Amino acid sequence: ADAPLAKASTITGFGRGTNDVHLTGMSRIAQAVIPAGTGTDGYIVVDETIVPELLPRLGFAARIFQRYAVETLEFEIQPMCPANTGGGYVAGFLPDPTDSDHTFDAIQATRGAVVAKWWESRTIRPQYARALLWTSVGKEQRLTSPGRLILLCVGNNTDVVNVSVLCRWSVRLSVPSLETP
Amino acid sequence: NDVHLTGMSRIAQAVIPAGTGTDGYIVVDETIVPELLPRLGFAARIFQRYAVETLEFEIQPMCPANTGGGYVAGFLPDPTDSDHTFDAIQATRGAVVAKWWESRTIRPQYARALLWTSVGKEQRLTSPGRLILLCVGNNTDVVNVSVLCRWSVRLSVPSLETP
Amino acid sequence: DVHLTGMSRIAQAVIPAGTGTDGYIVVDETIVPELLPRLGFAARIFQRYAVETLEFEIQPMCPANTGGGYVAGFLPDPTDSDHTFDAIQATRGAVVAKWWESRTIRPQYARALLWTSVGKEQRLTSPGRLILLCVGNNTDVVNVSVLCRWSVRLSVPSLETP
Amino acid sequence: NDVHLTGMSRIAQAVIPAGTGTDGYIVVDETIVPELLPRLGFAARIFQRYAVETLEFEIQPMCPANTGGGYVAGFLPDPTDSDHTFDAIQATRGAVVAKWWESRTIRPQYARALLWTSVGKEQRLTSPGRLILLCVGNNTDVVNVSVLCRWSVRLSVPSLETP
Amino acid sequence: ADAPLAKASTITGFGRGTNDVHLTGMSRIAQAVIPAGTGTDGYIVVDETIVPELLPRLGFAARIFQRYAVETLEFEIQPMCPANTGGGYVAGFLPDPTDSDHTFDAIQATRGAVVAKWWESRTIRPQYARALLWTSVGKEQRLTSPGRLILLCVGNNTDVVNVSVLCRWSVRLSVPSLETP
Repeated sequence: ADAPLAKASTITGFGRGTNDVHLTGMSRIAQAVIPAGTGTDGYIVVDETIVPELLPRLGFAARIFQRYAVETLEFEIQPMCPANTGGGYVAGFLPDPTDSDHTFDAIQATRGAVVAKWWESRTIRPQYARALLWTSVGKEQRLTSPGRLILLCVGNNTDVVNVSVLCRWSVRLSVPSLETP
Repeated sequence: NDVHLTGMSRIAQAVIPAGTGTDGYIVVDETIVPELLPRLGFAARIFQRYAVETLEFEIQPMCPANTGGGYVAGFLPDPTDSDHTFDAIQATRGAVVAKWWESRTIRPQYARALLWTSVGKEQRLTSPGRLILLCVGNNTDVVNVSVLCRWSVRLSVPSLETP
Repeated sequence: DVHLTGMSRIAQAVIPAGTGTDGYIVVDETIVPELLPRLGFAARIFQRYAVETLEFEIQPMCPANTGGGYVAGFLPDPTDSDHTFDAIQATRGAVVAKWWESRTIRPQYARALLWTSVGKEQRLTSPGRLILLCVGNNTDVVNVSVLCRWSVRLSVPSLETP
Repeated sequence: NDVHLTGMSRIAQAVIPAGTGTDGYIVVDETIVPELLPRLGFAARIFQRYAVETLEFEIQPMCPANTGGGYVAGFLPDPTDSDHTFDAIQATRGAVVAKWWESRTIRPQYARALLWTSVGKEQRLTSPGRLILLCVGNNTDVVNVSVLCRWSVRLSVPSLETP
Repeated sequence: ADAPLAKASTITGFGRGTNDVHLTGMSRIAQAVIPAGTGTDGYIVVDETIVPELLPRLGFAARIFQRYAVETLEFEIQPMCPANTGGGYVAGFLPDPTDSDHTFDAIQATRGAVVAKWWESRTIRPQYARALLWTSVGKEQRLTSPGRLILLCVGNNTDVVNVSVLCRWSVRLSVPSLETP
């Protein structure tokens, strides 16, 4: 063949990244310790929203993709103390990522909330939002985090309690990009 | 020529007084080199190249039932010199977590390559990973954990070291 | 993908009388592709070599009135600190003879797949060492000249400039 | 014993300023000896006798499309010292001719005998022909031609030269 | 269609000459005359190599092609004198194009050598090299000529003899070129 002024660019597959992944696992959320005597009713033990940062393997993989949709999400409380404590706790899951629910009556009211003594561990099967959210931060909180975990004591514990809440997540990140945190 | 050993052996043992051991306190962080296993330590002073077939761990802690803290353990197949946290042990396959009176079983995901026994300039060819056992609670009384192993390996290529 | 064979001298040393007591290391050189003169011009082509057979000879040269002796072996650790008698004796394919006696080493190689160029880790570029040390006390001037008998299957073509 | 090499390698490269290179101007005339091919040059320093199985050439010239001269090339299986003209290259089998921006492919007719590598008193036993690339036009701008090769050979009878 | 910077050269069949020819014929090689009395035993009458120059139609057609391979090659001696001569000759064909074989014993020894009186003509069916040679000259002679014809007298002839050797050749020139002699 003959010779033109400029041959066309033969970049064939450009911007054809992967689309759909499924990440699962289990990772803790937070952990605290309470001395004896402290921790009457209504004392907030842990209140941390489920942003993708607190799940550590997801937060290194949501810096690629744009949108995620939580398929299954369950929680395990696991306090650690012998059976001579005798206080208690209440655990729940509130799908508002707002900043004012600190009472026993709000947490007991939600779907799939548990209450037990400090020597017993329970399991939360919550009522999550099942929508399709965003990953990066913005002005509005209701599009980037599917709720909060609130755990607070209900009695007056005798010895030192030691709770360590966990999280069993599964998610379907999609729409590839890359941001800067 | 070619052998097939089994065994069961102490890796390490540590003791923790009361007050010590908040979350993230490393109790034992040691690589799986042949110098730590006792019966393989005498047998890898003979041969040169081994390849692990099956390898499993048990934690076996020993404390009264009024302790009320806990531990986490795992197996990281990077034998680097920097993973001291909870979240690196969270990610791995075959990790365990329980209270201080309870024994659990680590079923790891090893490399199944073919390694060396002696030391060298590169670390990745002489040890198929690390065991990390770190306390997650804040214990009440003195515990005494004693981690075990269960190793099966197929040593070959005869030589003799001078350590 | 080729297959090369040949035979090549590795090294040579001469030892006067009195010098060369027991444990005096006569020669110690790794099996790097630079030392074999036909393979040194053929490792400059390809990238990966995997040895099939590798045998040695010792062929020392002295009159029959010297009466010392030697020991020879093959260590598949290309490390940089091995100066002893016991590790050479206990390997597979080790020999012991007099300085006018010639033997033949049939060692236990690695049969892995290595790299030709030099690098930071020595365990992927040279599948062994050859250590030779005296065991008696020499009387006359000896002259050792070790050999090699290699066979290898170079592949994945390139061109280095060492 | 017996090998079979392939490859692809630069034979030669020349540069021509403007004004130079009328018809019949020899750009490159070099015999196909093992000293010119790079990868075979290291491999024919080992063995003694080779025999070419397939051997092809490409011209690959590099100039802007405003040059407007041209070249001719060929392959003469006499490795003599006198063929410097257009008409000897005309006769041969597998010759090419194009303008300076166009690459063409020489598919020659070689000897398929069994040759030697080193030098000798007779020239016909050590090189299976010559490549001749000579300009046929009278070019406008600076060209830069870079002829390639594509050799496949079956070296045998091991030795070692001292060049 | 549209107009580029330069249209490609449409030289289609370039360097596609003829490949295989078969030339035959008959042509003399050399001719001599011997006076009476001269020509004892061992006197060389004719010793000329079979280079393609001495065959005249082949030498004008081997200046094109590179390589030739002699398929059939026979010789005829044809002396010319009456039956009152009474000497003799010996003819042969030596596939060395060297330069030292001058005796009766070397010529009689080869395959297809003849010996007869001067009034009788014979025919040589020789043992040629049947290889594939070159046409142009070079340093080594053994690749460019398939042997020599040597004819020498064996008796002491009485009258003037007159021999005229010939050559029936057939050849398959190939691999086209053109040289300068």
